Amino acid sequence: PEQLKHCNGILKELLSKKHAAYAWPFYKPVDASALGLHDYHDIIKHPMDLSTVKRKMENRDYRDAQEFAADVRLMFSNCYKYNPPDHDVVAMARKLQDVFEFRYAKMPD
Repeated sequence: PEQLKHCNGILKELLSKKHAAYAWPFYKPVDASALGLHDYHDIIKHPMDLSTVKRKMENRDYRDAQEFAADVRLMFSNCYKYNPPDHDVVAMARKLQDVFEFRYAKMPD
C-alpha cells in the first residue's frame, strides 16, 4: 500500500501541469486512425498510456509497484519502438521518462 501511494503520487505528477509541455502525447491512447498511423497496431502489440494507467490505479488493478512501473515503461517503450529516435515525440518521451525514473527510484522500502 505505501509503495502504491508512491506510485499514485508519481502518476499524479506525470499528469500535472508542471510536465504538460512534454507529457501531453501520453495522456490518452494513441488514436492510430486519427493520426494516420495505419501500421501502429501491427508494430505495437500492447498499447499503453497514462489514462489507462490511471484507470488501472483507480480500479485497484495494480497489486504492487513493479506492475505499475511495467505499464509506465511499456508506454515509453512503445514510443521508442514505433518512432525514429530523432523524432520530437521521442524527445518528449525521454524527458517524461526521466521524471518517472528519478522519482520511482525514491520508492520507500
